[PDB]
Amino acid sequence: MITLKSAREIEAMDKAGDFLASIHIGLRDLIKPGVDMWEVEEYVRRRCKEENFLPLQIGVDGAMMDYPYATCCSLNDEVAHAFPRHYILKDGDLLKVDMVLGGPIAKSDLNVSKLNFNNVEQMKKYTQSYSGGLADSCWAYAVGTPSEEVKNLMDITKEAMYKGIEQAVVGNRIGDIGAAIQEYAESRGYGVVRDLVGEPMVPNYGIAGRGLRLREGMVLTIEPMINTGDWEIDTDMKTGWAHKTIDGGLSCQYEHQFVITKDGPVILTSQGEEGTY
Amino acid sequence: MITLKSAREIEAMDKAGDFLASIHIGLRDLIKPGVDMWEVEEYVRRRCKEENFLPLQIGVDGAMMDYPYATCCSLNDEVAHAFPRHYILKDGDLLKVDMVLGGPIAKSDLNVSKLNFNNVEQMKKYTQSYSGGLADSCWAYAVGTPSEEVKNLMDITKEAMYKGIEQAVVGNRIGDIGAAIQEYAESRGYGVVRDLVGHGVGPTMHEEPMVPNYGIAGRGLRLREGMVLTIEPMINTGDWEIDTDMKTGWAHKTIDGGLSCQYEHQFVITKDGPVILTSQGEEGTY
Repeated sequence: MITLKSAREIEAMDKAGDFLASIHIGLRDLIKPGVDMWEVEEYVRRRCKEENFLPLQIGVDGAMMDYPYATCCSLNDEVAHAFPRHYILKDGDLLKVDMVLGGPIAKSDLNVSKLNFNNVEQMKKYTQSYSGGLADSCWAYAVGTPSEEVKNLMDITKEAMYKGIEQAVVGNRIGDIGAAIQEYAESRGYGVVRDLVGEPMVPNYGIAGRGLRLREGMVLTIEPMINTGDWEIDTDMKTGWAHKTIDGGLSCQYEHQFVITKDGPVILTSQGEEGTY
Repeated sequence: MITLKSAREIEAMDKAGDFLASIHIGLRDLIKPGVDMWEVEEYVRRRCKEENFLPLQIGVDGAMMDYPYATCCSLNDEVAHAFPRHYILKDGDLLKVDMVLGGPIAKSDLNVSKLNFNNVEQMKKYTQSYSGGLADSCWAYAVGTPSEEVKNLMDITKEAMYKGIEQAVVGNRIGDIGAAIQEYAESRGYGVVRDLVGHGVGPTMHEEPMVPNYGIAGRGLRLREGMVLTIEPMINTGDWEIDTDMKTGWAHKTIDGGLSCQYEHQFVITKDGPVILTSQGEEGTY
């Protein structure tokens, strides 16, 4: 939804962005060679129960089925929306952890959840009835030590993302972002995903000076999906969720949420110093 | 903005779409071989004056320059946002006419405006101010008798769009629409454009939502009753890649020199299904 947010709904979000940010920070100490990808789900699982946040990915619809996990764990050639699973990570692996968390909410009647060991394992929609403030935010991680293949892939996806941001300046068109993102990644061989066309969201591609003019108070998210070479994407036939690349290439993806603001864009989902993680 | 609406707010658009449709029908007679394309503008200009309807595309902001015309007269291998101009229409040319018009609007000083002469050649930005309700809708035209290559191009886009509409039923997602649009055209090795959704087409516009003509059958807003959306497939023979004019910064053109075509409607998400707000007949027939 495009219509602007009042400063409290903004504040709301930075605090969920605070939280989100911290899971990502806990994750560094955990995404390593030999560990069961599944520890990722459990960590967010665990940390949601401790500080009373909702994993709002649990219960969302699908042609096939609703989304079972709190987390999406897209590994390597998996682009996005893959599941977390029993899998021992490897040195060299590239792993992406998207999630959307809502809170922090207190506790009370059949309205305000205590939210502990209700069965995160099962198909309850307190979730689709929204938890006030939230944040999607995917962040990528090289498990162990990465090929140059990877290191490079990741840097571009990253700077690409932050270059989009750079253009998120008041009095300017969304066109000017996707444009920017497009150019950067695309001017190095890397192909950008289009088939997912990314609460509102900006696409990673477009003709510059050719979109919605940006206002103060809009909160947007930038979610670059870049591939080695080629950009076409599958949709898991069996679950209608996971997306792998088509040419076998790798895909990376970084993602924040910001506010348009005289003085320029301001990030809510920041894990500290930008470009240093 | 991608929210819901009012009930009379819906109304305004149908009434504002009643008018744009009428133009489009008017044009059927107009668009013959031997006719100067510029007529399409002057005509539209003309009818915009006779009822108070502002042509909102004039003054919409842009880089190299603001859009200066009531219409876009895209032509053959031009896919979108090309100017009307003096071109004398060869038999077999494929011409796509896009417009945005707001109103109708009553008259006078500080209570609703008069519109005979603003000089429609000026820096006339009343246009950039919610000018009541309105309607965007491109439509495609064959000048004279159209090749087989063209006949199909026009027919496949026309249908693909209506196939999109079919999906716009309360409780589907936007994905479902764009997917099925994508599929239909792509199944005859037609190309579908992606490089521009102006995501929300605030280009040649102000604010209104835009479903994209490609996607996955999940990845978008589940669509509730009361949403009003436009839909507009640019299709190409062959390549979906697109120019953008360097001199003026508007006109988009197929990369390989193929032909492109575009149709467009808007509609409300009612609970009978979707009710098309910009109709100029019974559907499939025009």
